[PDB]
Amino acid sequence: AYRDQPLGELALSIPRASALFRKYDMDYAAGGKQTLARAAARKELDVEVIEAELAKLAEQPIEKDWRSAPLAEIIDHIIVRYHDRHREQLPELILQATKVERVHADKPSVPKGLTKYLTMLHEELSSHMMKEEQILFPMIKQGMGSQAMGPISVMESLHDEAGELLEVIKHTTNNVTPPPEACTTWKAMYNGINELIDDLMDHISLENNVLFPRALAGE
Ligand SMILES: [Cl-]
Ligand SMILES: [Mn+2]
Ligand SMILES: [Mn+2]
Ligand SMILES: [O]
Repeated sequence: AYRDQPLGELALSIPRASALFRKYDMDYAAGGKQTLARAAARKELDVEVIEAELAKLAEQPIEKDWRSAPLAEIIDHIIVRYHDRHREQLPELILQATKVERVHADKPSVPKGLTKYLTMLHEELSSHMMKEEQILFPMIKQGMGSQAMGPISVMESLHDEAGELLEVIKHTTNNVTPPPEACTTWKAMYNGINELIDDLMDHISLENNVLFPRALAGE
């Protein structure tokens, strides 16, 4: 039964299961070791319904399965698909949020504090991604991953802090749902936020659930 499998393994094996877990606000990225059963119980969800939704998704194999891919290919993919994108996405969202918080300051639904939280995420993620690209990822490419417990534990602590920031961003934005009086800039910014959350969760998932454990295992 899918409920007895870890969230991370389900997300990495079933196409769009990541999107299903995002719908249910289950942390498959930094909390990807927990079983679906445990995650669903904490959130008081009907786990049979979720198993049926996963079964329908699992009719196809995942288009690209990273679980057994070479660690160097995973690293190069992370840098181009996630690190480079975050470095473009977040400055753009910071400026959009600034504009929304000023233009709609008088409105009740305006996401006050959003700029602040995006800025914190950008600063913390920027420094973090530089340390991966300059220290940890080269160490893994050199074959020293089995010696990386310390560095990986530091990176995984930052992942938890990034997850905390994501929760604050989601709360500030009514789970990234714009109000009815949202103009196009506001709505477009929320689409960008959802894209950032989707990407960052898949990115952390690939590191926590594939790259880091396999590196430590000597692969
Ligand atoms: Cl969860
Ligand atoms: Mn990374
Ligand atoms: Mn990372
Ligand atoms: O990251």
